[PDB]
Amino acid sequence: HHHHDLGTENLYFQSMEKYVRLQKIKAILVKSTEDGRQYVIKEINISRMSSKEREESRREVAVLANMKHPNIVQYRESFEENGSLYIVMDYCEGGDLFKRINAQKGVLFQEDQILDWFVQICLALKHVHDRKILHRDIKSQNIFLTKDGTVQLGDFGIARVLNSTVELARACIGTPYYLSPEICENKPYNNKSDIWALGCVLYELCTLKHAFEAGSMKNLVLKIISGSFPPVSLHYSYDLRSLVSQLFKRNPRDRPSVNSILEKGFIAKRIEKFLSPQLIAEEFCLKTFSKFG
Ligand SMILES: [Cl-]
Ligand SMILES: [Cl-]
Ligand SMILES: [Cl-]
Ligand SMILES: [Cl-]
Repeated sequence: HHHHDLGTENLYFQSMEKYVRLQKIKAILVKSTEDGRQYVIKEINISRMSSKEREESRREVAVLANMKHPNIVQYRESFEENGSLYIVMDYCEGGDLFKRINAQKGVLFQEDQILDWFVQICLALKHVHDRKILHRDIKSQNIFLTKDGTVQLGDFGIARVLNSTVELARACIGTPYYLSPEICENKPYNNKSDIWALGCVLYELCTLKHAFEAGSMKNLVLKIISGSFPPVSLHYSYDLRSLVSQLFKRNPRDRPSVNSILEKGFIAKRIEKFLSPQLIAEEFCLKTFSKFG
């Protein structure tokens, strides 16, 4: 300490467990030196964050760390060292829904299979949205299958608030296919922007393709705003086709809430396959949250 700051590196840990890097997949597949079990670690740089970016990152990790649901990838722990934050998540051995969709090689899924997966995604999102939390990454690449076939929404991507410009930017660089009309017009990100993205995923499960595609980023934006997409096979029920259309309403407030999706009979009847009576009572009836504290 003789300057023109030593001791300002963040050190945080909760356990002695050590992880060996296996492969990049800012995500790394690792193996525990304790018992060889595999996990995914997401590395986030912290040293070059402003004071505000750090307080928000902290608040996001705390939310990640407290999320527990059978259809959300289980957080294990986090640690900080060497100017980075590392978040340790369970590894879903079945891989992501994006690969599962391509594995079909054009063979449409059975409607029962679609809806059994979809209900699980909805249960996950209900849990997140009930707490007034957004999820910036409802995408097939971020929904996974466990070894026993359970669908899990990736925990990474939950957010306490989102900037419409930043999300638009992230999309022009990463994946643009889940952009909602409002984000395309630089209007505020909201819970129904998540519902749009959920719709894109359902559409992918119904058709094996993205709903909105175009030869340029600027024209993809215009096609999303127009709300015009190739219809789902009429082989699927009117209930399912009807839902798809509701999820792609242009005005966010015209899209159904996730509660509203789950109360639809053809979906409601499946919930008991995935939640116990106690969790159903807690999730749907008893535990209430509000934008008032
Ligand atoms: Cl199938
Ligand atoms: Cl995750
Ligand atoms: Cl609206
Ligand atoms: Cl909602």
